[PDB]
Amino acid sequence: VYTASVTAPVNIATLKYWGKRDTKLNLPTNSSISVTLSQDDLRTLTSAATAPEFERDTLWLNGEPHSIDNERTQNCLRDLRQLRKEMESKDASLPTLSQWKLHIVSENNFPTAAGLASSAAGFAALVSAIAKLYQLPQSTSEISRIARKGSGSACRSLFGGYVAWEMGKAEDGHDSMAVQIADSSDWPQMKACVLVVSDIKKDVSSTQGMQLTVATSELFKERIEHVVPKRFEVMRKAIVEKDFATFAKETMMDSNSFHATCLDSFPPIFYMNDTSKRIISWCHTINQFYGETIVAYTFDAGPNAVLYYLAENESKLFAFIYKLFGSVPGWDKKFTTEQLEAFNHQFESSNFTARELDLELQKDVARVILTQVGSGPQETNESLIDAKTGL
Amino acid sequence: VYTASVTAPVNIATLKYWGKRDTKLNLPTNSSISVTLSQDDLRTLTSAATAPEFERDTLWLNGEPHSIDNERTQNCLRDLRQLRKEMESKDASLPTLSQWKLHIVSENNFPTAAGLASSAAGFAALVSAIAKLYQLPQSTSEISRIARKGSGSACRSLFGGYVAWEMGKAEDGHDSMAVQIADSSDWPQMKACVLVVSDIKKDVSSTQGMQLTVATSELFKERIEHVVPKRFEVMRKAIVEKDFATFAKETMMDSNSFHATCLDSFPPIFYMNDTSKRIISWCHTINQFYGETIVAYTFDAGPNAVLYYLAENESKLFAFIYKLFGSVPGWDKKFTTEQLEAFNHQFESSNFTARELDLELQKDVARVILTQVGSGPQETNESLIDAKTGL
Repeated sequence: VYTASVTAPVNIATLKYWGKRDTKLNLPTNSSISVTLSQDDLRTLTSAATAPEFERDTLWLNGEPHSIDNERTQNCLRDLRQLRKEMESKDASLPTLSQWKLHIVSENNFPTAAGLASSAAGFAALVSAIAKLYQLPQSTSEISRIARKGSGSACRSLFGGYVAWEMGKAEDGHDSMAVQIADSSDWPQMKACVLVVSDIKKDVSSTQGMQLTVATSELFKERIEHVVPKRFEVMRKAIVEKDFATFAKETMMDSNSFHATCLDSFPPIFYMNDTSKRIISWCHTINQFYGETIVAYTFDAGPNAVLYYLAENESKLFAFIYKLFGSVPGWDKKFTTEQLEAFNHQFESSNFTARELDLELQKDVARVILTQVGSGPQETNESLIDAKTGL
Repeated sequence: VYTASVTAPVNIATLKYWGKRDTKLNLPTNSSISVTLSQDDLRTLTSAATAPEFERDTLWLNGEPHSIDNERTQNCLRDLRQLRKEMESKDASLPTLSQWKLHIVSENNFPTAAGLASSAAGFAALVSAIAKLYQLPQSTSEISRIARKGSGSACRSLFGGYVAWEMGKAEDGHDSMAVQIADSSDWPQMKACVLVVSDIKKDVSSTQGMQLTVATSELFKERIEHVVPKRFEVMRKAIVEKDFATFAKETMMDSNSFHATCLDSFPPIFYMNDTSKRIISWCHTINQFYGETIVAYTFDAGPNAVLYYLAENESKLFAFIYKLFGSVPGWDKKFTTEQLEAFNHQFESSNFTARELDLELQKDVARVILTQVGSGPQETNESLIDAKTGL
């Protein structure tokens, strides 16, 4: 009974992936860049086990088989098994892992309401657990291609730090893979604050939504042909140079560009709501107050706001943010009562007069998720499977 | 004491004017198309008087002079006076109207909260009253150029029915003028329903807003170069052919395109709110229910919704609209208690199950303005000036 467990992180895109040019190979219309979030805060734990003939690939909450609990993945698994076969077919001293069925047990701690690509994360973790179990030799980038075909943006979750999903120029997509722009150590100070907005209406899924934008948004043409390719270079540069001002401006403009193409689809696609829009308003108010860009917002396919900032400006940012959402839960995790009061005091003792605090905004915000840039998939000794049987 | 009075209408654009390529001559980045609304419902009444030396161009609520109660207009007035001079300089039998100062009295009945280009309307009426007073010979289209320099889209208010503002290819803008695509008689059945949404926040003015979009929206480039020129032809065609389905789809898509470029500006510009978005949602719900396009929404620089529909489908549309906003004022003007009940009954007796009525939507809607396509500037015997003195 061979086993392997891993923890994988979620990532929030700053240069958005939205639209596929090939739905079979999961090839995108443009490249995307994302920031990997710490697994000390958010993570998926996936244990994979395989042994002499217990049978037929299974999942577990204690039950369910493998086919449509995906079903596009069995193909990716066979891809992995084939790579493992390539191996043993070069050494009879190695077990026939590739011929045995898999036992998979996964779980995460992602707060329900939050967005967080739970599927992308799940697929990356699954692909990592398996790549470990089979002790595959190929690079993470080559392996990411399998995560891509499996569930697209999951490919970016195989790296820590700042990750790019290069769109690729080939029809077979051997060059559409994830590549690391810089690891978390090349820019440790990046922090993130997720504001979970009470999504009081059901939004269009990313899957259907993006296909509708590809098929109907005329402005979308300009986004993939001119806007993204250009922003990709500017953002990658901003990152290698640790230039927050540029990183932030490009991140806010691309969030708005993505939603703009949503609005330009037909029927129009709305993800942000009046709360989302008020949060954006305050961000600009906050940067204007300090005379410099200390915060950057970005929105995915929903109303939740992700605010990126540098650790050094945390107190300057939270003087507003905590004053605006001091009642929402999620703060007492990273801050003590005293630290939080320090925030209140900094606001109270500031010469801020530009606008009045909105005490209502807080009622449409359910949670605050504080975290920061982090590393990639991490093998662990923790496990959800009995090394003896297979839980 | 020579006098002349006119009534001019407002118009709602279906192909949006947003962005100037020349701020001095008021030349646009793209052409625009609008539908002129009946003056039996909405109108501006402007009386112009001029006589032997009473002095210095004035306005009146009983007071104010002329310069910055505009001030870009004195230049347009001199343009008119010059054309009038061209005249008399060909006949000494004609009075020296062009040398005497003007007395202007204007007023309208546009409900406060509603959007309705109150300035565009006002300038068109002023330009008409004056063109009448001077009994100018030039075509309405040539005269519209003066309305354009005066206040841009005001040029489209000089025609009734379906009006185009051709962008022009000349730097002096002698070809950037208003042209009628079809008069109200070429398609009498077009009706409009304005839903005044409680604008509970102050929005960016059209002036500043569009300059910000021109200067910062990258998707805006695709809108003026490819999107509008193409939609202009398709919409003009739809109109000459009385093709509502195409007219409606193009009108909804261009409303969304315009706002999409607003969202793509930086900082982002938000005009529509969650109410605007819910109204749009119901429109699609309503067209889907009937299997055909019976309603088209469009939004200007604010959250108010303009719903275009054909008279023949009024009962089919209002079965929903009146059921959704039966408490809002504005209905008892065009409908009797019985007619309104007929609407309720049609909904109640329909097999509509797709969604549940939203009884909350109504609280964010302040008024309903019912009207229809109408004619252009109309000279009248009504007047706000004493033909003897000059009120």
